[PDB]
Amino acid sequence: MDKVKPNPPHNLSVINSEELSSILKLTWTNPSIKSVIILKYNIQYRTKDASTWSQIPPEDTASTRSSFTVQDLKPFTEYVFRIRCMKEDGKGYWSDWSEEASGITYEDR
Repeated sequence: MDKVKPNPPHNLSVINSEELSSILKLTWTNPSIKSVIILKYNIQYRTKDASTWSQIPPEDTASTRSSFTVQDLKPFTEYVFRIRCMKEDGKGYWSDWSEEASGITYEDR
């Protein structure tokens, strides 16, 4: 009745590794697909107060991931992530965004 799209890489969480005020582990749940077919992901990051978005390029996230330990984040400040997935090639008629996930890099002191 509508379109064709490889379903959101949903359940996007920013779970922090206890003490690590430099790192958030961004975890998500791939469409449904199992132990084959390469999925390519656009994970864009930035600070809570930024106008436009930065990037985690589809390199790590160029073959079906479901998790990524994001490193080099400013302490105590909220860094926010936005992801969607396409199936192998460039033909990918995008799945409507997984969601926004917003993570605070604990405290420096």
